[PDB]
Amino acid sequence: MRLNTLSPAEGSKKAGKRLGRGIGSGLGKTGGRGHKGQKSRSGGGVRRGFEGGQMPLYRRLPKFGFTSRKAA
RNA sequence: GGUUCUCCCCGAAAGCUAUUUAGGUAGCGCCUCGUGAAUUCAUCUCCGGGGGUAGAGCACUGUUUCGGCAAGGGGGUC
Ligand SMILES: [Mg+2]
Ligand SMILES: [Mg+2]
Ligand SMILES: [Mg+2]
Ligand SMILES: [Mg+2]
Ligand SMILES: [Mg+2]
Ligand SMILES: [Mg+2]
Repeated sequence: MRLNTLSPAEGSKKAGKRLGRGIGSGLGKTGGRGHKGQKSRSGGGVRRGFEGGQMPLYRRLPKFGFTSRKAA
């Protein structure tokens, strides 16, 4: 038991993805984003619930019920 | 437009549906990793099924040529 002898348990520390650092890594160039499109752009991607322009599920279905206040 | 070290295993898609949508995006289809579950799945042989395509045919719906039998029209007589 010395400060240069302690070791973490196996599996506790995983490394972490580093994108854009060469071919050998497997995440070089595009960095896992594919080619072009909105999802490849910095800060790109659509908001939660967006399904294209199709009326989303949470707006296609009717609202129902009321909150009690006595239940609280 | 560009995205910087190495080796090992697996390995796509360019389709459908929707979209002020059409070089974008979403669910599903196809890839990967993990966990469960049954001869679960595939090939062949035998058995049980439903077809209406190829081909053919001309009863039907249409189309077509020749012959026979011929109403019945057209034209004169009146
Ligand atoms: Mg790759
Ligand atoms: Mg590019
Ligand atoms: Mg493209
Ligand atoms: Mg993309
Ligand atoms: Mg392979
Ligand atoms: Mg035929």
